[PDB]
Amino acid sequence: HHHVRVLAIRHVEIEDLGMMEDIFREKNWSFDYLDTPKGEKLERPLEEYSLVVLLGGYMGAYEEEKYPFLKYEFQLIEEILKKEIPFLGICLGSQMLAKVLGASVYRGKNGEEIGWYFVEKVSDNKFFREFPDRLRVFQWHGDTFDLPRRATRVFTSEKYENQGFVYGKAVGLQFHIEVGARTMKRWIEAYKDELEKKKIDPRLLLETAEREEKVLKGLLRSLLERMVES
Repeated sequence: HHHVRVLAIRHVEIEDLGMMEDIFREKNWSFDYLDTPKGEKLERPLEEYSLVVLLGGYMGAYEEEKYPFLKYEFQLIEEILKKEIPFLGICLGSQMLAKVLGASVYRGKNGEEIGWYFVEKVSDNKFFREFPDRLRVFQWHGDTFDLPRRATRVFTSEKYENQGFVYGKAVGLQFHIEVGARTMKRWIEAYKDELEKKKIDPRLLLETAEREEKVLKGLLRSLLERMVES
């Protein structure tokens, strides 16, 4: 029953642990960011980590030639599955996990999801036992994936059949439950021109983040506790 250290694999500086950082701090969990686009490699063996989180980003899952750091990340995922270390992939992270498990990743044919949307829970999987049947979550994605053969679908949606899945101790979520109001403010500033181009009202994204953040943080805490539980 070791003290928890988390590996946080980050593709975009702004797209960070969000409210997971607050939770890790609350629980005195250690964490290391691994910023692979900066050329960073593991500072410790994978066995020193109790949980690995693979965060989102705009890179495509098949774009290893453009983004050579992804090749290293895919190698880590393979090792993480073999060693059965708890793993949480979010957004791009979920798509990279799906790919490693043999599923195609591709552009969504029902438009991008940028903003606040419902997902529905379609499994009694223990990691998500505290989650409700229908949950408002934050989305920022244009790609989706097929459900890997060995995986259990845990979340679906009206636009995208595959919103979240579990395979062993590895979890993939297309959506964000870690973006609260403080993190949202950073994202809307970072992506202000994209939001303007797409005519998406940042005031409403933030107001919804303020309304949802307490419920989402509580669910995120439950998820994390269950994933690392010994």
